[PDB]
Amino acid sequence: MKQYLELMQKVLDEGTQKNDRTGTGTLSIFGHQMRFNLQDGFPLVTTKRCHLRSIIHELLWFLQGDTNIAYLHENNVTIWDEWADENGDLGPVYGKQWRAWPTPDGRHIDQITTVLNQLKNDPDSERIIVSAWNVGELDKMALAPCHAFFQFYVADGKLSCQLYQRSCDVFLGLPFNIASYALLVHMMAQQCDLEVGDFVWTGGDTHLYSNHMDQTHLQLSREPRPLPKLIIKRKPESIFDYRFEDFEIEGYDPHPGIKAPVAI
Amino acid sequence: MKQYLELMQKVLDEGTQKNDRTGTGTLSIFGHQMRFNLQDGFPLVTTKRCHLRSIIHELLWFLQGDTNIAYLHENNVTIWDEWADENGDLGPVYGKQWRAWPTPDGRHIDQITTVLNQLKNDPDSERIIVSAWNVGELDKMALAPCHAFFQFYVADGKLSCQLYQRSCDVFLGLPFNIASYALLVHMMAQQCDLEVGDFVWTGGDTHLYSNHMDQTHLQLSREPRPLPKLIIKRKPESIFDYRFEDFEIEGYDPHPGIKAPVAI
Repeated sequence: MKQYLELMQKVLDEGTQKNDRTGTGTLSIFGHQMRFNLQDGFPLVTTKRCHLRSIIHELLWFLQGDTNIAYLHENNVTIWDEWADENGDLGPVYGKQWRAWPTPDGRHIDQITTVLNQLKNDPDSERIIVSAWNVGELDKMALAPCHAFFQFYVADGKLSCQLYQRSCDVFLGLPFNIASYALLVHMMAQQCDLEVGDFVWTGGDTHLYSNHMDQTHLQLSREPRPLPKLIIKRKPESIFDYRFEDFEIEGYDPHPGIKAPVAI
Repeated sequence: MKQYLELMQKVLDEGTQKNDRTGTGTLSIFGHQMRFNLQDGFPLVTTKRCHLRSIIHELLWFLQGDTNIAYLHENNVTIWDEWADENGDLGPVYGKQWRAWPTPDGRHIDQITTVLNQLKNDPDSERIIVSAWNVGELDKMALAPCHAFFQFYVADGKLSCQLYQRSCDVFLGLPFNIASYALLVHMMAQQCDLEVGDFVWTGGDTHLYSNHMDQTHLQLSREPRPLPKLIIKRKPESIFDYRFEDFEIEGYDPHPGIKAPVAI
């Protein structure tokens, strides 16, 4: 996608040499923002092939407030395995905060529903926010939220959304995060009878790994293909009743996939 | 400041007509980002006169974890009065979360100190974050955090910081928020023996009030003056030992102030 390749280039161009926690070197820039008009098309990167499958399951999984990888395993989705404990437990990660942020006073707050209420009964609110940064549980999480914070905005029957992503691997993860949230907004909107607006992506520490250079050049040499079109084949009674099959992407003709090993 | 006037213009140019909670109309855009190189100079808007005084006290006040306006009153600072209850109580706002975010398990987390530790013993971290968005206490706050979330970043002995501001009044508040955080980073940095990097400002719902149009045009017609220079006249033993007098701004020659009444 144009915006993506631009980021790629910029980090190549301005990234400074930081080392990641593993010791693997990065090329990082701090602070970036990019907008995607959802009506323009579904932002799935085409300059390299990407697989929605595991993206969809994960989203559905977050929405259930599940933190164990059982559901993912049932569908043979293993992106969380690397982190899970002996029982498939990840700790109070995403799903948990989204749906049951715990209060000191004994409550479990469901921010997803809160948000839905706001969108329906107060679209003009400046606080339609969902946060996964629960300071008290950080220590129990397998990993701290990367996309830790998001806000919705309504204007002219168009729902928009800004995500704050504190840490980013431009090559491996970005693409996936973009599609994931864009998917969320489509569902959200369907459920509120609003048309999709923009998806704004904001990053903190945005980087490329030193061992992803060729693949970067390689990808940087390709030309973006037209964006595909997401189709929701059905309208559930709630945001929690979506099924893997309600989604279907049409018009996606990406260039070949590109593998990027990682260190350990 | 150049970046500021640009924002101003843009909202004039692209803001769509949203109504605020009071019913006062706004011109709003969603999602904006702007960077200020702190070495370039202290970002206090010059195209209109601004008073640091109350900005400094407030910052010092947040750092103490105080939520009552007594300290502010001692110094005749009344920007919080509009919100305070019969006793000067604001609820678990900013100061409280920064210094004593409460856990469900009975702890009070001091994110300011946590952050300082990270900056000193792990500058490469991608999670040097402070959040004031405590979902559980939102309901007890006089108002929900506007600048709800910030992240620090270290690279080449330069500390940088990104603030996520969910809601913004470009005219009245922005200027003040910019100086406030920039001040924070200077102190933070002094305390860590780092040089100041950038201050990145990210907004969600960014707006101008309909009754601030003339003043906007008025301000938009001025030409930015050179940025002043902040001077910290001393180095305390801690981030909590700063005094109102340690600060001094030099070289500030702003154009005349501009008043902007507000509705109720």
